[PDB]
Amino acid sequence: NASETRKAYTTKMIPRSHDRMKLLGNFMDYLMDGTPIFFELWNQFGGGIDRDIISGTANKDKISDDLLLAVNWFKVMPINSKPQGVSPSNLANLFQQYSGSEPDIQAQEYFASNFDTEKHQWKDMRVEYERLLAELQLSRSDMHHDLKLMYKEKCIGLSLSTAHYITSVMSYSAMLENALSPIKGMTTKNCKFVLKQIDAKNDIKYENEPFGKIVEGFFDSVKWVLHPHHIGESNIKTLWEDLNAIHSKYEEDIASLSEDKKEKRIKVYQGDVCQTINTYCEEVGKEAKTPLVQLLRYLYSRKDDIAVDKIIDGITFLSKKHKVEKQKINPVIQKYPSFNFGNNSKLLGKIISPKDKLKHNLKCNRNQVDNYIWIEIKVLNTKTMRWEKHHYALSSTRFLEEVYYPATSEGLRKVKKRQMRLEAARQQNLLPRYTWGKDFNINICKRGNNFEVTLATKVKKKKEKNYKVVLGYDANIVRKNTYAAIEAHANGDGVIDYNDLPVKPIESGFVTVESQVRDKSYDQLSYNGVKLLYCKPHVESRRSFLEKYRNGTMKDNRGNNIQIDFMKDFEAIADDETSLYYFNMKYCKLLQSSIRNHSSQAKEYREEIFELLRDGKLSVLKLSSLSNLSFVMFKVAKSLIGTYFGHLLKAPPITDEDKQKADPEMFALRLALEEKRLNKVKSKKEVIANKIVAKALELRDKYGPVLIKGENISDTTKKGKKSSTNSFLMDWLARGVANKVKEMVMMHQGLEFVEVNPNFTSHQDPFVHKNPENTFRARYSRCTPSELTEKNRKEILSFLSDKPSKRPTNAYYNEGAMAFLATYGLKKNDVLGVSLEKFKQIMANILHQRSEDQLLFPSRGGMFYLATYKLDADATSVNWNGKQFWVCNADLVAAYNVGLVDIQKDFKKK
RNA sequence: GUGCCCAUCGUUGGCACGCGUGCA
Repeated sequence: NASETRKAYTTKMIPRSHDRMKLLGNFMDYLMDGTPIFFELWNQFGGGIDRDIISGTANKDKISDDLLLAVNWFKVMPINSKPQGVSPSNLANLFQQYSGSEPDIQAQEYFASNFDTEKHQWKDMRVEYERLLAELQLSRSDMHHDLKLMYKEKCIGLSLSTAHYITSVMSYSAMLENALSPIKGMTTKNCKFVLKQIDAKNDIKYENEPFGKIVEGFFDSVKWVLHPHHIGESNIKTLWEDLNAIHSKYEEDIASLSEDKKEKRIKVYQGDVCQTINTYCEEVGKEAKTPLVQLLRYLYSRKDDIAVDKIIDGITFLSKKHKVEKQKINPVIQKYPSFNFGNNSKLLGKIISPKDKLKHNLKCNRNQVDNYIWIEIKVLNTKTMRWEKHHYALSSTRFLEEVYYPATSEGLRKVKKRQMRLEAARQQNLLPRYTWGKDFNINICKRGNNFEVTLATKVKKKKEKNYKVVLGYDANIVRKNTYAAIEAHANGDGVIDYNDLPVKPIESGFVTVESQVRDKSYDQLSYNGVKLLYCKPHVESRRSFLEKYRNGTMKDNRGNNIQIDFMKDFEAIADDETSLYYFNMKYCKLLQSSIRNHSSQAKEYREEIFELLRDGKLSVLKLSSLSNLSFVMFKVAKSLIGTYFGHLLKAPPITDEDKQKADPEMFALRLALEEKRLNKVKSKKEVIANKIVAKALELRDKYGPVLIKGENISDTTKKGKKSSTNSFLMDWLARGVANKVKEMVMMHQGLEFVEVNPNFTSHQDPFVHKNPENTFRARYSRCTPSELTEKNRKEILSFLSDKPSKRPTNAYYNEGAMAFLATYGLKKNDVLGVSLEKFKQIMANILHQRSEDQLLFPSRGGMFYLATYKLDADATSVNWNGKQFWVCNADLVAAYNVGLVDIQKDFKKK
């Protein structure tokens, strides 16, 4: 209803007058050097609190007295700091000495919380409070009364007030907000951290610690965290059932036939178990992350030592323990200041704005208006100890285009264009008035010999509720991220009722950014690179590089062979049909594998990485597509360089500084590429948000307010999803997209963001699933018989296998395969046979009989999901048996179902 | 003002965006 948000334009300061610039710099340095004084002083006041002083409202959600008090006078400050004097050993008795308090679990687990002893350490804040009292020559009773009074006005402890009220009751304000900002933020973060840990520490079994260490022996059999997704929590039971069945088939072969042939028996037993676990991970890997075969075979090798239901407990115990032991506490560190400036209660100072800029340009020999901004900032000069309002220059061209241009009429190539383009507006008479208002909270920070002013501003929303329309999007890396907008109560072709209202499918399509080019119109979100029509030299250089390397060893069958200059994937990656970005991704994966094997000779693997990233004309850094597999290219590049460092020095662990010292250029390259990927993921977030909000505006001007149906992880205390799908979702910070989209929702009037978990959003048939009854129809892959392969027939016939389908997806694909047989009359006896050419011929005959020409068969890695209505807007009415379904696009139907998931609640009939 | 896209880097190339606490 009332949610204001900030917006800054990251302006740039210019040195215009050395004397005044240095005066402002001296004032800023004065305030910056005075800020640590207030930081230490407020630490001193905070540490002085004692029990019986919080005996007021006591309005905390679940924070006990012990935790609040300990955290408020126990903190982890940098090692090189005055408050030193305590060690992490005697913490319990130290707390006991203060007010005779018993350290309970609530406070103990805070105490029993690890920190980074390399740079931080615990500080007393109580003997330091006594030191402050002594240095102030004030009685302990007086200081205690003063701090109690301050806490009464919420001026110390948890959730302090703003510097305005503080200083009013207690130039000082701005340096104060750069001092107690950490004292206010880190305290709350730590208290919530301890709450979460206690809520996730007691829940740990505490009885399987023996089995936990037993399984942890796997690592001692770089270190990474173990999680339940490494086993397939609910399916390893069936895996061991099958392995037990095999063992019974091996007990007879072991007790009997003990001659010189049981060596082959044990070899085939090992092969059978390894291949069974591999098939187990692959089949479950089609819906989740494939468990590491190495871990599974290791644990099976210790099957006897662990019971059937003890492996699950051990792995979950390890997950909980190793996420608890890597989640650290928040150290209250010296905050760097920023010194915001505002026109309401901060240090008085103002951007002048356009009408006044025109006034001051007319009084001088300025043509009509200058390309820079002038800000009047109140600098308190020290030499002349007084405040003067001095004018300084900002150069934010974007700001000029946005709000800093008047309505007269209604290396520098790029930048100059923006002003000239904006200059043309002065003579085209198009730009509307901006209604300055002068409500900008300009921020001025001093790092070195420069400044980074921003000109922040506050924008209100007044969010609406009557969402006449809804919108959803996929935000996945499968392929073709997409969106779909659905109306609520329309009356037309689509009057499809869900429970009590006709949700009409308005539109649905892939969301791709438009980036016009001299001769084409590419899409950053899905370009996938060029089709290698002109990029022959780049791939040819890659071929020349990889021609001189013999081969590598795989792990599918524990053996591989080569003679000389054997290839790995060129025959299936050097095709002009393949996209450039995918080619680079595959090449980077191949190099990652090569270094994984060829580790000793890493000295020769630096020029190539440079070429793919810096030196190559079509380098990864230069040319890339802001495509879902594009982030895959950068992730594989990061992993490639990390593994290159880890396999060049092949043993204490090697840190970032070791990488610096070993090779300076490579480490700088990894940092540059990480920055590239960080700002590029920011770019994808903002661009997808911009398109979604623009299409939301389209709907708003068409019909009305539109929701977006995003995905949330925290702030709901549900977390019904496991860490498995949580990680499978949060990749490439998908939430960030949603996050960005809600931040922009804070300004684009009429929009509104609501997030819904990713559950029940995989194969649901839109508008019929959970409308009358659960449907959960499967996906397929429309295609002609002329381009089938072994995989398609293998997959469809595998769907026909009748067993205990633990995963509902397998059962639903079984039902889909039965429906496919009914539609085609495949004669399962003959359909489940070999010679896929026979199946293709039968499909061709069926298509010749029917009027249709392209066949339609179920599959997993396939698009063209079947819907019962017109969704894709290009769907054809294909009859399955007698159902006259619509062959829409799988991605669009996924966009449809990920939307409206909880519309029955997000859009109640209130 | 930072950035993103490009066989070629401009046709006056196209386009986007909040800077700073914890998010995998």
